[PDB]
Amino acid sequence: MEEVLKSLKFSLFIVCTVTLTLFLMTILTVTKFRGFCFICYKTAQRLVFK
Repeated sequence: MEEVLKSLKFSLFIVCTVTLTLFLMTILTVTKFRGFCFICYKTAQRLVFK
């Protein structure tokens, strides 16, 4: 954690660039969500083992 704390100094600039990444990674999840919506409970059911 110590290192990272100091890395923020330079990493700061990266943020501005990572900004777009958030939106990009979002569009990819938006689609997958369509199927994940089912697998979520579909898999949880067996996981609970009623």
